[PDB]
Amino acid sequence: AFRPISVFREANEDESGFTCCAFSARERFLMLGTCTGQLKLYNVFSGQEEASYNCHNSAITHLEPSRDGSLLLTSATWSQPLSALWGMKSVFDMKHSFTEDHYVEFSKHSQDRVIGTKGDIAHIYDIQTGNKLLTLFNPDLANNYKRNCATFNPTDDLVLNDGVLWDVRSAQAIHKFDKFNMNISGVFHPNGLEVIINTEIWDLRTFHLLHTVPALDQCRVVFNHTGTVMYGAMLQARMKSPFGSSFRTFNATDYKPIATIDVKRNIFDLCTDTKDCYLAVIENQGSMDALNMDTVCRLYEVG
Ligand SMILES: Cn1cc(-c2[nH]cc(C(=O)N[C@@H](CC(N)=O)c3ccc(F)c(Cl)c3)c2-c2ccc(Cl)cc2F)cn1
Repeated sequence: AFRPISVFREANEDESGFTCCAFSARERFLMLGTCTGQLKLYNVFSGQEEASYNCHNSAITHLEPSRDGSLLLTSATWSQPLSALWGMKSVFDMKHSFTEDHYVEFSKHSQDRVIGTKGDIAHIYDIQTGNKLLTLFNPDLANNYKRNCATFNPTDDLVLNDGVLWDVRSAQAIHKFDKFNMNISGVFHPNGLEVIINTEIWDLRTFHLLHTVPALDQCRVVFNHTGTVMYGAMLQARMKSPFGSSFRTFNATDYKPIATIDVKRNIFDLCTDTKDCYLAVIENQGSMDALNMDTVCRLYEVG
């Protein structure tokens, strides 16, 4: 049972503009991006704003803090640069930018690289220099997914871009996964053994199709930190809500559905705390069908 614990909004704004979230390295504090390009730090229990920083001149779509608390990735809608890396030690400052990448992620084991996505193209950057180390795109193997998002595997040896598996060291495509949908390009399971591409679950070693999970169709997915639960929310077909009003949970060990939660409001983002005690969900109290952006963050205790 996802038990509500707290609710809060962007303080003292006529219309609340939270768009995305991630827990900080400090217990009790959530980082939220906003539709005017700010980063906010909030106490999730009191609902009070602690700090605000200026990141972009357009809506933040997504953000990701490094596990060590030293760095932050942000992505925006229209800005130049589209994505950026921020230092959060001593002073909040821009370390590097990624001008044309509309989505960025850290590498997973050692967080020394950033992978950015531009359409069906992946770009790998060094955190220290900001230099682009690699561009990954093979015209012969492209799936041309419409909502592609390039990603590292748990040990940072492989990248999945546009449904193509790349060996990062050789910068060579080693396998193209067959196309079953127009949009979703896929993620690695944290177990290191499986690739989840829309409804298809592939074995990474043999490239065999292991399972079909129809309820994952058109979903973005995130796992809890401990890798026991997978959350999926279906994309929707100024910033409109990326998701509909529902999310689904699955057992990460066997892909069996656990719960389907309809929050009856469009969802902008979802995350868990580092101890996987809580779920924070950004939900629009209004609707952009009426051009009303007025989001809240809802905090739930996971059952
Ligand atoms: C205007 N705009 C908003 C987005 C966006 N916002 C949140 C996104 C996003 O992907 N959020 C992740 C979690 C995370 N923070 O990584 C998520 C995963 C499972 C879910 F059930 C839910 Cl509700 C969200 C995303 C998102 C959606 C699609 C893609 Cl391909 C990439 C994204 F980052 C993107 N554009």
